[PDB]
Amino acid sequence: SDLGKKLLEAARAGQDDEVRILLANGADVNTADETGFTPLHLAAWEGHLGIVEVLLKNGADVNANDERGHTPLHLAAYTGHLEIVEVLLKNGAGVNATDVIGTAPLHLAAMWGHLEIVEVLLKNGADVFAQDKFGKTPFDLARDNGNEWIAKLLLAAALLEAARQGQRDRVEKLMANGADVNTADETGFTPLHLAAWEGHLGIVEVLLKNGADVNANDERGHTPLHLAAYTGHLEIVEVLLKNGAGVNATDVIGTAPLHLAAMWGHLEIVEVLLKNGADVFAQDKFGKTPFDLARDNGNEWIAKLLLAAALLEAARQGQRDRVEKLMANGADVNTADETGFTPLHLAAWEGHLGIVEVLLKNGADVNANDERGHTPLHLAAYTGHLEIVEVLLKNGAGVNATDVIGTAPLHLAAMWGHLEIVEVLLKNGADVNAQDKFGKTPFDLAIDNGNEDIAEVLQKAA
Repeated sequence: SDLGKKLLEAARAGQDDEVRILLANGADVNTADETGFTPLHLAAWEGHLGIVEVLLKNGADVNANDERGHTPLHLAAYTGHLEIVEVLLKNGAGVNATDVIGTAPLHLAAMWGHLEIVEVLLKNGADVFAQDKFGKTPFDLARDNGNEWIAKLLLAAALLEAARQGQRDRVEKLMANGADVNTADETGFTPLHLAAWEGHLGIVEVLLKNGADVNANDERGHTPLHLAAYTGHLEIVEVLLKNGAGVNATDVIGTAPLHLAAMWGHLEIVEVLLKNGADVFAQDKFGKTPFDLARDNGNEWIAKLLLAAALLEAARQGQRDRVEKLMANGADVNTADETGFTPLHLAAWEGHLGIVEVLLKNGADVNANDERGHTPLHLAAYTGHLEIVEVLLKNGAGVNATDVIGTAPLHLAAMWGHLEIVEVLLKNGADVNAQDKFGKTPFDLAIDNGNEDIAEVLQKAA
């Protein structure tokens, strides 16, 4: 067609008026020459933006193919016409269309070093892994042609996507070629963020061996450990912790990994976070603790566990207010750690008289035994806390309780030179003749430790 021929050349020559006159005269907007080039092809190749937009407004096929599989987007990517690339994509151009050789627009922008075009193509979903007929990726071409900044950009985008998808072999080869293991997307997520979010234990391990920053923050302050505590990946939480992950990292909302674990019902992850130093008392902007979030979400099994851990620590530490506030929240007064120590055990050992009274006032077991038979009175007699010894005895403490070795409170008081406690125990019915499993009486122990005055008292009482 002569009209079509006139239109093709009018578009190739940048004659904006001629194009409009010819379209008004019925010229086929999608005419093709001997090799399949349409007016939109030629306008994109020659960089005539106005015509590109006119042809599209008149029904030009944005993805028209020449005989070799080139689209208008291929040609704009080749010639470096950023604005035409942007307009073509707006109108539905195939960002990943491949020619007969498997070449995509991203290959061409990387091959010829069009940085801004590479960035726009990636933003529009360009496939960084696309290989042409010869197995070349856009990165390979960038490197082959010495476009080193674009090559690193392609490595970064690839590593972020490979990490998210769990493609170990890809991740390894990307870092072998110099991929930045600590790159980030627009949100601030690093490859480690994405592997932990998606639950790829193998990738997390490989990333960390290659120097991944375990405490990378995103825009909102989220750490990889935050994400693993959110998603519930126990082993990943463990691996992150072993590699220096911060147990109490905080985000803009004030939430720590323990907040996330407790909110999303990850009991095992709460236990691991506690065992690794998680702060049960931390608070977020809304003014809530990990315990508060667990109770609201119906996880009493987690709420109680947080109360248990907090009570033992606060009882040991001597923090009376926390104890009283934890009792008001329903903390188990008789909870025990792995050794069997209750809050009362730990308050007596440390000499925290006030706390002893509170715990007893709230139903604490005055004769609770640890795994070895030590009662709270045993520990008070050991450390020499006269007031605590008297409070315990007043509350029904067993003055002659024997541990697994047959040791009684009087043995310990005599062995460690607490005369005033000896007299108190004797006054409360302590058995001066009790022998431990080695045949030792309190008298005998006082002698072995050079406590003359106590030995004299114990002898007369016999």
